[PDB]
Amino acid sequence: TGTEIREQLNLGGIVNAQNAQLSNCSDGAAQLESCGTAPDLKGITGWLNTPGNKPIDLKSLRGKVVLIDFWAYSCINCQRAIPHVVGWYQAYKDSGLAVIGVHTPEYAFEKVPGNVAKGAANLGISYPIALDNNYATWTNYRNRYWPAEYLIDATGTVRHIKFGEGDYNVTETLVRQLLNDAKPGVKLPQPSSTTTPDLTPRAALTPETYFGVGKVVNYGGGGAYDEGSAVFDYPPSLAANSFALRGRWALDYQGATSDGNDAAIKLNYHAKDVYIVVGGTGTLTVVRDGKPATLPISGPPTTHQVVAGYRLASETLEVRPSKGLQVFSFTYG
Amino acid sequence: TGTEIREQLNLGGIVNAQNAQLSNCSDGAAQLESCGTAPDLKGITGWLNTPGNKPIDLKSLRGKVVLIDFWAYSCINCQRAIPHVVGWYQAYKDSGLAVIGVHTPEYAFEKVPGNVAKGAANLGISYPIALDNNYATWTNYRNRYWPAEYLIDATGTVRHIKFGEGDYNVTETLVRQLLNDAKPGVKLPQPSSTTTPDLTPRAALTPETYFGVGKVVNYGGGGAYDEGSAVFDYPPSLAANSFALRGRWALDYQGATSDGNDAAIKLNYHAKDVYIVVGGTGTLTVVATLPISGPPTTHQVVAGYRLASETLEVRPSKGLQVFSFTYG
Repeated sequence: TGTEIREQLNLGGIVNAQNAQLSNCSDGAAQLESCGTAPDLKGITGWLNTPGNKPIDLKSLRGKVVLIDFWAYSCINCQRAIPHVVGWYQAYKDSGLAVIGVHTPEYAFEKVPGNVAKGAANLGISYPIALDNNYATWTNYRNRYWPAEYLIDATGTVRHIKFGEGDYNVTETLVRQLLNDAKPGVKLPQPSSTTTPDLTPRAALTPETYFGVGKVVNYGGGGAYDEGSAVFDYPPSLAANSFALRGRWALDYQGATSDGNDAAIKLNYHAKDVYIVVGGTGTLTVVRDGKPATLPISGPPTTHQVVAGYRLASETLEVRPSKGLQVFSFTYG
Repeated sequence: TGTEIREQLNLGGIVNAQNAQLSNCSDGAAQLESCGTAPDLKGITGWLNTPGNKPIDLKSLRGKVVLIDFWAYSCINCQRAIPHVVGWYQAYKDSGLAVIGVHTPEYAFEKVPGNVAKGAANLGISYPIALDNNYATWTNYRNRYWPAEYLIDATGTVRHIKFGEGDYNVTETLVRQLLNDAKPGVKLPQPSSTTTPDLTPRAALTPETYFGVGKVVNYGGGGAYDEGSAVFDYPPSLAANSFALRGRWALDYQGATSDGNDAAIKLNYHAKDVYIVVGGTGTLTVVATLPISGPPTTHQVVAGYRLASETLEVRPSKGLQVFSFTYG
């Protein structure tokens, strides 16, 4: 619980000497604001896309505009947003913009450097990536969500903080301004938003559907939802925007593992697109509106799309994962 | 942590069969949305401003447009919001608007119907008040913030959900539409916003400053801040948007009770106005004297010319229980 002025930053964690002024910025403001020296990138466990994979200290980037992009490679929101950041990096890197993709993992499998690499590569990320496997940077920045952005001017001052997915032109407008502030008279190409479509969904999709025992919020099958292995069935009626389980499942704090050959997930969802975050090796059989699809699942746990709909609508879904597949979440678009 | 699309609802609690569709609305949309039958007002512990303080059942308000307004009387955001709500109610109660002020206490003292009644009166609230002392309605509605608003149409369907303070015209515009859908051709006065100013601060004030042990986030004093009594002193340097203690204090989950005669609080804030939420009887001295008595509530300790980074100190007499600093 809390109180809130609309458009206010709802900052995570606690204030320290480094990040005490962040709250002087509001959330995704259209004009530059001033909210303190950027906090250190603390406790980064590893770096990609830098020479020798050596760290970057923010102070080495004074004189440059710095964009801090919090992301996780299996987050569908981040996947939708990152082509914009890529866009910006490619348009402005030679004009004074530096970008650091702070990868703070949502799931334990996102801690694996190799998996982050493959993710960044799928997304065409060539800017420095800081692996924040211990949330040290996330905490120090008082972040609360994926995606999130902190825009730092040539002075090392945070001027713009944006939580959540969307409003790219607002941020890019400010990026262009700060690049001029750093180098007055700088000539910039047309905005990257010219050739990068905004594919942000209407913000009324089914909320992120966690299967983890400590994050689940829309398990609608009744009975307990505790960690360990048990047998489940679908309830007489499943609520909207909710899931139920059938067959035997092993639950834990990462997600729900298929522990039998009859295992199934029923999902009522409100979205255009639906993704499952699943790991392991095996087969996903998905049934929607009497139409079945079969997806081979293997390698790095990530998002696999299971519905490519025509519009935002309420629908029902069934997914049948072969034994040993581990389901982390449903996410939406 | 969690993932977010901008302007999505950040609903609290969990999904039950009564509120499952709430996430089908976004946060404060300018167009009418459709996100399910309004959930029951459940576990309401008492009622004010109804006949005989009897309960109101939402199903008996079908045919009317119904604004559910979550508030707490010591919440300064809510105090700024309520005159807009009061304004809507005065303007539209005879055109089909019902207004239910669900009072969910932010603190233990806000559980006292007396204290609530007193707060409502200072805010000129004449509409029904549902006392949500066990957070059952807050929960059933999956709310997360004071203030919050859920707008229900005459068929019982939530059509608008708005978290946080501001954008009054957006909501009122939808209220007017829903009144027309409930009673086509209905004639309405000019928007209440015409004569009720929007005094919403820039959304970059110092974050609400809790003193309760469980909710503190900006104690910049260093050292322990746990339950019990102890002696304190101002740290060598105080971080911005933070507070520091001095003298003796008893620290519970509700707040920081002033013990010794020499107790003081230093605060670096970023705001135009600063208010303290303090209980107990005695004297509050700010660096000016302000006598503190009766229902624990907000007291204004700073009324500034403009939004400023500044510092203040308050010296509360023994006994005074400080719950928070809030801002404007």
